[PDB]
Amino acid sequence: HMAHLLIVNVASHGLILPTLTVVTELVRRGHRVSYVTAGGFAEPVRAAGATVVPYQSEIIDADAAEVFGSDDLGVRPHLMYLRENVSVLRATAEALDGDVPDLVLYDDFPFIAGQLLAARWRRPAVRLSAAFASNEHYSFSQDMVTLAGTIDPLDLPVFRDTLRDLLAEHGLSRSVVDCWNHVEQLNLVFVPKAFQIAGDTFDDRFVFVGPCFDDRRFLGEWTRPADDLPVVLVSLGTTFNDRPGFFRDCARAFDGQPWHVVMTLGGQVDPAALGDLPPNVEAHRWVPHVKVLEQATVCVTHGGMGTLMEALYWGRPLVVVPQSFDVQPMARRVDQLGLGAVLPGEKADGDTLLAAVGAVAADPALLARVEAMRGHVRRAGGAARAADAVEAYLARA
Ligand SMILES: COC(=O)NC1=C2/C(=C\CSSSC)[C@](O)(C#C/C=C\C#C[C@@H]2O[C@@H]2O[C@H](C)[C@@H](NO)[C@H](O)[C@H]2O)CC1=O
Ligand SMILES: Cc1cn([C@H]2C[C@H](O)[C@@H](COP(=O)(O)OP(=O)(O)O)O2)c(=O)[nH]c1=O
Repeated sequence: HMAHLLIVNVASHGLILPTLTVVTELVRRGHRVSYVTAGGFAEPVRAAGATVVPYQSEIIDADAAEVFGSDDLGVRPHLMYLRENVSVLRATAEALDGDVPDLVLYDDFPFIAGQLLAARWRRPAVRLSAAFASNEHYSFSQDMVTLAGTIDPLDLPVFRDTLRDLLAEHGLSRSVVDCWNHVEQLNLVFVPKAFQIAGDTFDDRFVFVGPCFDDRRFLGEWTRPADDLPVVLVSLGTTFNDRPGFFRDCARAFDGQPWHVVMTLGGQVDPAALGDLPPNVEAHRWVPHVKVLEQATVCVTHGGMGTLMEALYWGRPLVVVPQSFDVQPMARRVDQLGLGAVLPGEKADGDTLLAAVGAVAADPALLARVEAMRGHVRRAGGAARAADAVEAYLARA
């Protein structure tokens, strides 16, 4: 049974955090795990039991708002995406050509490097999805392309040509379009099937294990106040979070109000830049959302899948304030399932947020649906089921 498992991934919070417990459970079962990452993420990855395979990352330093704002076609993001994939591919082949893994597990983002390594080494592969899974019916990629307003990457000759030669030099007998729309034989999705868009269309190639998490001390620590105010998490995530005005207006509206607000900035905005905060309002660069959500009454989030799932794991009603294309599908789905109030873009000013937080906290119908979804999240199976699926896949392969 014992195997050398490689996890191909890139330098991003949302993509890495869900995988940590899974790494640990596998190491516990006596498997060896190599994990591709960069920079500061190396530390938590090792602590989870994995051997780190460093690659030079471009996204880890990038500002997504700026990248997608650079040109009006998205040429810059498209080509950065390829480079990040290529950087990952080269580093991993270098490190592991001599220590070839039995299984290649790759996140959605580096799926090109994922397929290429699996083919180069003649190994089975597993795709990991930290957001919505994609199949022949629903494509999360297309959804994001359309919502982002960029050109279709395959309508970009230079992108298409690069990818083409990349497959060519690697002898992969697969066309660009088929490579791009490749559905792997096994998929681990960190979402409950009930939340997945078009969930019922997903067959046995997909295992919906939902979220799985530790205390995540590496994100700092947190304890609720010694008072009786209901706690409210407020976060714009880690990606499109350069929004001082938003956090300031939030603190202002909640000033003197019957809530305790915990705001997380995600490494972008400086807490000081907010000015003086009401006594019932905290501001941090980082605190574990799981620890706040355990004590929380309401979760205000832009719609990052991690935060949504950590929130629904505790059955907290939602106020989703999407400020960008990458979370529009998550927010749309929460709205569809009636799991919270959605305040898109400009709508999410402080006063509107104050009312929404109050509304969802006291909506009995909404609360029922949130408690039911919590159920689905709990049944998902998390890390243990992921590992079970992996080991069963190994047995077949
Ligand atoms: C998972 O599937 C993909 O990543 N798709 C793609 C994305 C692209 C470049 C990314 S890196 S540039 S640094 C900014 C792409 O250039 C183009 C495009 C249009 C929309 C998109 C998305 C994809 O990026 C996504 O960005 C989001 C902001 C991140 N969420 O917060 C996702 O983690 C990440 O995946 C082409 C592409 O294939
Ligand atoms: C900003 C922030 C994120 N997180 C976690 C929650 C998620 O699991 C993960 C990803 O952030 P998330 O809120 O999902 O935003 P994004 O769209 O940028 O991924 O990071 C914290 O634990 N504390 C924080 O302060």
